[PDB]
Amino acid sequence: EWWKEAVVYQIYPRSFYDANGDGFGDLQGVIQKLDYIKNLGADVIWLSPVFDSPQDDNGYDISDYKNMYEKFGTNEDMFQLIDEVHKRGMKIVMDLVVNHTSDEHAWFAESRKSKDNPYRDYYLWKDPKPDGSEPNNWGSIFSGSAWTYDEGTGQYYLHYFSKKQPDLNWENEAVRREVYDVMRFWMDRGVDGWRMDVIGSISKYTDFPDYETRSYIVGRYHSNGPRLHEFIQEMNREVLSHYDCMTVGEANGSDIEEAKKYTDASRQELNMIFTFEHMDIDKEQNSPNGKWQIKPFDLIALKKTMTRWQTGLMNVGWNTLYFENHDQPRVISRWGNDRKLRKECAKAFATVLHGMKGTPFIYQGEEIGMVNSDMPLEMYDDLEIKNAYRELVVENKTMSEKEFVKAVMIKGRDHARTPMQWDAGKHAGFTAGDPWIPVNSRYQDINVKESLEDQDSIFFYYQKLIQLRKQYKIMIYGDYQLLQENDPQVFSYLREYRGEKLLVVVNLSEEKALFEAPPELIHERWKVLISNYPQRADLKSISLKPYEAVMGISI
Ligand SMILES: O=C[C@H](O)[C@@H](O)[C@H](O)[C@H](O)CO
Repeated sequence: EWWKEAVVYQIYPRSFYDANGDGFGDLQGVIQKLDYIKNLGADVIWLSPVFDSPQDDNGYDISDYKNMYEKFGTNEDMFQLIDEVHKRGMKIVMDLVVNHTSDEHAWFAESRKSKDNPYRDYYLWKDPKPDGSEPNNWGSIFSGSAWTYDEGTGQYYLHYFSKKQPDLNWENEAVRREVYDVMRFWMDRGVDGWRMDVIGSISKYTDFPDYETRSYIVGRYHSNGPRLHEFIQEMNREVLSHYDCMTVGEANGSDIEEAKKYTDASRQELNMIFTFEHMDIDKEQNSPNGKWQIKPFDLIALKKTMTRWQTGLMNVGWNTLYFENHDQPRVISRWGNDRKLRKECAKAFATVLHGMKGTPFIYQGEEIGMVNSDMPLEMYDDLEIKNAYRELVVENKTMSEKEFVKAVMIKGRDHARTPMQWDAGKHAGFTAGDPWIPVNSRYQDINVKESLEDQDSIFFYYQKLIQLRKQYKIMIYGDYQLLQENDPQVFSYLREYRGEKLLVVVNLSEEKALFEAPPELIHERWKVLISNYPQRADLKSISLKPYEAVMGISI
């Protein structure tokens, strides 16, 4: 159960470090930066997908599960990355993307040829409706229909995501055996675990029922299918149980109840899952514009959501802790202050997250306070944006252009994909060539070199938070309790374990705030473990400065 005590660093390798000088982040670049990650303190790295792919969705549309995409390097580089990680006492978690493949996968190239092709059923084909339209009104997460017509066989194929990401048919035993062969291949060669991409979708309602009704709908059939957990349970039986490993599911559509199904140790499925519920706090529940129909940051909602998850898996299953990844913007730009108070705010949000129960995940650049980009709309790369622009702005007109741009500047996935900022030199030292996407214009004041020089840096604050987690077992095994829950500025909570208490008090606003400990904690004595300002250790009453974070342990 080393995975309970781990801190995971997520690398998006095409934007981490270009060792070879082609403007593209590569595996040798990752190897060169292992020392830096270890120095931060993470003991597990999860690497976004580096398998062969036409890059329609930047790695998540795989055309070969057993070879690297050329621009990352070869398999000899990957096996070397694996050995270099293990050498440093670290673990490596690869991204398992098996809800769908690339339409350029060998399997799909055969499958599309005819109905009588051996691979036809590796994927999900349906006849049109009598009037020629799609088998149902299901939409793609990336806009338009979830169904694409093949003139050659007169049938549609299913894709929850891009037209170039046909969904696999998990009902087919051949397809599952194929996936397990892929997992076995890599785990035999030292991969310590998997992050499972949209694992919540692998089971379909095989009757493909319409939604009630404007034109295409994404909803409850797109996840949590009737055989989801059956399949995962088989995966565990056939594979995960043969190795000392770690598993984290990207559980799209997951609520607390579903989380227990995934994570309850007794069910022998997965160790932990990512949820979206705390990420969904700043969108309207059901608008045709989805994630792009944005709501202001609501602290109460954040507290309510995260707390439900802390208490829900408090004594059963296990939580993941994250605010950033390659699918999310920079949390400080999204929900806080990324200018004058950038460091305080980054530290605030870190403290809130790291003081909780579960496994923390640090997204590359989170640890130095990277921010959202001011790049123009035409400079974004993500297919999700271009597709949404076309649907929401051009065709349906459910968002003005100005409104669509505001939304992308807050929530566009590309805010997480501009290259990692290493120093203040050309392309922030990411590359000696021309980067695949431009570096954020603020890199000169926000980078690793300046961070490692400044003792007041966000980097050292993260380093210290990781150190404290290894030193104080209460941070890993304590329970959780929300305090002052109605406070519109302060997020405070308590952890308790074996007679010891850990009090976390974080002001997530730009104004002064007042924390007053509940009556029953008034006569506790505290040792301050960390704070983003200079700090008596007298915590019965704290006048909190803008974005001030305090973590204290009872003595
Ligand atoms: O909007 C977020 C994305 O839909 C993401 O969660 C998918 O996992 C990705 O495209 C890989 O398939």
